[PDB]
Amino acid sequence: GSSGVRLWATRQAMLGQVHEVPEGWLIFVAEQEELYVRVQNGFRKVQLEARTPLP
Amino acid sequence: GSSGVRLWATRQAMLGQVHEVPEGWLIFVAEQEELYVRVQNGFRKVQLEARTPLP
Amino acid sequence: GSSGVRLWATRQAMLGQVHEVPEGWLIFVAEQEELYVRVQNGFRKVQLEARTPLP
Repeated sequence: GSSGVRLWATRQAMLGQVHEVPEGWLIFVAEQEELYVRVQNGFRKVQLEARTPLP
Repeated sequence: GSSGVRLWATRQAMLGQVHEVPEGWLIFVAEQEELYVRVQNGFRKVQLEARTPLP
Repeated sequence: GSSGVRLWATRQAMLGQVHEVPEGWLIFVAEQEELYVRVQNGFRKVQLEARTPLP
C-alpha cells in the first residue's frame, strides 16, 4: 500500500474532487491552510496549531 | 531526506510491519481511519477531527 | 497538484531550509519527533499524541 499528498488552491476544487483521491491520501487546501486525510467514506481534517513565521 | 505515506487495511498488518517503515513515514490504517507518523522509537498518532461526509 | 514529506535530523536544518520546501509539504524533524506542514507563509505544526512503543 502507498499514497501521497494532493495539493489544492481553494476549498472549491478539493470539494468537487475529493471524490477521486483514494483512501489514505492527505489533502492540502493551500489557500485555507487545511490538511485533511481521505478516509473510508469522506474526509477527516487533521489538527494543526496556528502558523509559525517563515522569514 | 524524503518519505511518504504507507497504506494499510487493518491495525493488524501495520502492527507487525511498523517495524520496517523508516522514520518520518506517515502510517494509514484505513479500516480504523487512523493516521500516525513513524517516530524515533515507535509511532506517534496524529490527531484528526470526526469525519466529514463525501457525497 | 502534488507534494510529499521531507525528512530532517534536527530543528536546525529544517529552520534554514523551510525556505525552499514549497506549500503543502509535510516537514519531519525526526530528532524532535515533530511533524509540521508547510503553509502559505510559514509552517503550521500538526498535533500528535505521545509515542506508542514499537517492539
